[PDB]
Amino acid sequence: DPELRSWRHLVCYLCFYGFMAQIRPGESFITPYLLGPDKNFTREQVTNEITPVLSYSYLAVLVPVFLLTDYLRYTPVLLLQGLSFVSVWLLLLLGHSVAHMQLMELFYSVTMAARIAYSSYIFSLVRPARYQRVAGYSRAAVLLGVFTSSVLGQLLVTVGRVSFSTLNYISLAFLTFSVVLALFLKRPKRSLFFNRDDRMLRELGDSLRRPQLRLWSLWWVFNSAGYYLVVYYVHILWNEVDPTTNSARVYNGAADAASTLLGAITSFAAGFVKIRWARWSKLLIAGVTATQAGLVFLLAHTRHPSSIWLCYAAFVLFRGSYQFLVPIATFQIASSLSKELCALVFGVNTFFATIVKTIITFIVSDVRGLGLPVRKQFQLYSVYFLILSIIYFLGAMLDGLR
Ligand SMILES: Nc1ncnc2c1ncn2[C@@H]1O[C@@H]2COP(=O)(O)O[C@H]3[C@@H](O)[C@H](n4cnc5c(N)ncnc54)O[C@@H]3COP(=O)(O)O[C@H]2[C@H]1O
Ligand SMILES: Nc1ncnc2c1ncn2[C@@H]1O[C@@H]2COP(=O)(O)O[C@H]3[C@@H](O)[C@H](n4cnc5c(N)ncnc54)O[C@@H]3COP(=O)(O)O[C@H]2[C@H]1O
Repeated sequence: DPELRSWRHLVCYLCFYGFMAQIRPGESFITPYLLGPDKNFTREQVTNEITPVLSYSYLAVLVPVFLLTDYLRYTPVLLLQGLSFVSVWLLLLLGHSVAHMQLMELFYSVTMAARIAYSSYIFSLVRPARYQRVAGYSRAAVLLGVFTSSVLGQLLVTVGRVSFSTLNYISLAFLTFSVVLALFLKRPKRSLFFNRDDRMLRELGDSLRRPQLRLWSLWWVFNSAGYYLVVYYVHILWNEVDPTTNSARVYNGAADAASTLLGAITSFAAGFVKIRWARWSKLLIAGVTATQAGLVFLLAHTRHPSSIWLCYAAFVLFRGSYQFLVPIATFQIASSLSKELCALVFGVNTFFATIVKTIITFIVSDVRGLGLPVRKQFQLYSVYFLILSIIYFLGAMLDGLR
């Protein structure tokens, strides 16, 4: 039966690749592996030389991987994302120098640029009458797969007492299997821009006059340029708060699973907020950004190794508060946008957020710029979120006055 094969062999394989491609158990523990006894990097060498090229190359590969995903019909970039995740874990386990780890974060930004591959693959594959059910099953498989990767990464180092190098070998076994699964993915017969089955500047300029598309895209290019700077460097900060060498009380996987679990809760709890709290939208940003300005300052202030579990809660609540706004951000941006225009508005919001993130990494974090340590960067990121929270708060009172 063609309808029965379309669910028992294609949707069940879409969700299985959506589950298995997220399984990287040693992904939360990359930075304790770099700063551990195995690779033996200095904390001033990961913060200022290895991690700022995670933002440099992400600016370099965002425009190619956005165009090569639509031109190659979304499957070989899903194969390239698996083949770049292998090259990350190969350079983790075979590279010893800093240029190998700057090449490791080069390929890690190709995987970050190809996160747009899988969610836009389900759109061009599935018929639009059955798309929202398959995409609902597919996003519920990458949500379970991201959560159970960090749980499996946490249960091996803590319950199993597995070393970090043996964890990255288990993570290589789950990643070459994700390359094999990406070869058997059904290629879609259409795409969004270059391969269409069978104006956009006119539809953009009309929708650019919307008060919520201009507000929440200016949130996207400044708050996500500061959200993605904390999540690059909070694993270097936890190696300054509690610089342990146990590899069993590291707990970076439980903080990346609780930020997925709570982040899915606030993502779901923001579904009732996308339409109701839509006019009070500059005050809703300013309430969350000031919460993000205090949680980053709480990360920047905590220095005792006994208080490391305050730094885990100050990051789960940080990612849980950012994931309260995305739901509201993507709804108000993509409310009256065409789907071909929605992929380009989010394609330039993610690009201009990378433009800002490249500016702040070169000034604050890079050794060719200033080269601040990771505790002094987080004081600068806290004052970045504070002078951003008062801009939307003054905007909530300038428009609240009228
Ligand atoms: N409309 C929405 N409703 C509820 N939650 C939302 C949401 N949009 C984003 N989130 C949450 O924000 C996180 C990062 O979003 P970002 O768009 O910057 O980076 C995204 C984006 O580049 C891409 N992506 C996700 N969904 C997409 C979609 N429907 N269409 C195109 N690209 C998508 O994957 C990355 C991470 O997605 P992931 O969900 O694992 O992680 C997402 C998700 O948990
Ligand atoms: N992180 C992201 N990066 C770039 N673009 C993004 C994005 N998240 C959503 N978009 C785009 O915004 C459109 C409307 O988002 P909405 O949140 O209202 O309704 C969304 C949202 O509730 C949900 N959703 C989308 N991405 C999600 C994610 N990463 N995690 C959980 N739910 C997601 O699917 C619904 C329709 O998605 P669809 O693609 O057909 O249409 C989506 C999608 O193309």
